[PDB]
Amino acid sequence: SVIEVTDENFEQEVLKSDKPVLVDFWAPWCGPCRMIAPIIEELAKEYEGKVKVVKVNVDENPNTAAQYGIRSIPTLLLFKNGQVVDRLVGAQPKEALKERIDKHL
Ligand code: NA
Repeated sequence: SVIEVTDENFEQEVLKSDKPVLVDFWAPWCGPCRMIAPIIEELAKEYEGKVKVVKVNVDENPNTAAQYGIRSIPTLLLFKNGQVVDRLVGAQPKEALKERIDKHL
């Protein structure tokens, strides 16, 4: 359910999306990232039609990571209309994530 996005297609997939986009910045070495991965996948299902959910591997896409100030992972960015409207740093429980996301729908 969760599209993997890279430096190459970030602009098209995230910035030019027709709906808000939740972007999960992660890497294989990150323990907490692996913890939230299934949460993100399940949230993609719940928000089908309302929010697009994508993941970006920061090891493979350091440029996008640097451009958006991703100084630590996990970090979730919520984009709307091509701009960051929320930044969620560190692991957070499903309900806290939903309330933050809901606020922007
Ligand atoms: Na973090």
